[PDB]
Amino acid sequence: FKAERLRVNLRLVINRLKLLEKKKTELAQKARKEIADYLAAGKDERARIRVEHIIREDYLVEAMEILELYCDLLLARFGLIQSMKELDSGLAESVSTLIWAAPRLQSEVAELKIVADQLCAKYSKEYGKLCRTNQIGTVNDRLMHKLSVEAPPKILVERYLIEIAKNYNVPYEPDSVVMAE
Amino acid sequence: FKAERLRVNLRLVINRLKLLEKKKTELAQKARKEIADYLAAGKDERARIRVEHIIREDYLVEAMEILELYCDLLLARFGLIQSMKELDSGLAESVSTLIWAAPRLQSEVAELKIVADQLCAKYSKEYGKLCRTNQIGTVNDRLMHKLSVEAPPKILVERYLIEIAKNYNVPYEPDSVVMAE
Repeated sequence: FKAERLRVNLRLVINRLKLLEKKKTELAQKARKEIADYLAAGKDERARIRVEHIIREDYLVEAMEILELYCDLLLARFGLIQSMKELDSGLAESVSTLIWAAPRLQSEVAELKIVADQLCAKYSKEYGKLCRTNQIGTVNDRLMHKLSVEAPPKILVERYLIEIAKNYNVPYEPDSVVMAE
Repeated sequence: FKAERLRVNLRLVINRLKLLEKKKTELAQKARKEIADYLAAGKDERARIRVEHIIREDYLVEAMEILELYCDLLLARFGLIQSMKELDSGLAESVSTLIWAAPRLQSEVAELKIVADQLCAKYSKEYGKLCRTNQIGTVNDRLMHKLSVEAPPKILVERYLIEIAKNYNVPYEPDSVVMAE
């Protein structure tokens, strides 16, 4: 385990997350316009897939915001990392989430895997790849939900479509079966 | 939706309606003289068509007067448009009629279509081209009658011919079938 390596990788992860959330917000605007165009036509069951894409990306942007927050938290309390040998309570959440989410966002942010390494190679109490996955039952549940790979609720998709239609001056008749239940 | 655009288009519509009603009154005088000349001869069933033209134009001039009134009303209560988000009762009639009559008089007055746009793009409660046509059941009935595209009543045509003949010193024998029923 190297400390300065972890510091540099944390700063890089922060910068990368900033860039990614910016450009993802922009792409989300453009793809929302695309969904509005799709709704202009009679194609409806396809706009639901497109808006699934959109809300997945939005969950992802929120999760990246949370991860940037946690990385900056670790970077603000780095000396408290170097001094102690076991992490305190103030850093349990950050370390846990940054180790749990690394394989999730490993493709988007590469440096995050190095951060996970330095945070797994520094600890031995329930640590190590195997024990690091075993002791991952203390991560932020909200971030787990944002990065949860699951079909979003249908009613949520209908609400997303209703709002986009209402904004882009396009008519849309929600599926009452899901819109009312 | 742009406010100053709506203001300017309303002023332009007012001016255009003034010019149009003036010149239409003049043309109506001249065409009434033409109908008198037609009645001087034995041609009668043709003077009825000409006077149909005339009374259509007169309905149109009255409708343009009403529309000028409503545009000026909106222009006098423009701040009340900008402040609220939903139109009040004092402006329901003006907005409704100016949205309903725009496609009717779109050829005569072009700016009226822009006014209709700004008044449809500002509202969402039963608004939008489709919902704007659906919620058009609150317009001034009188203006609807003036701009009603229908064969005028025959007795009314006979009365118009009787008056024109009596004024231009020409004999005319009304159709008793319609003149008495």
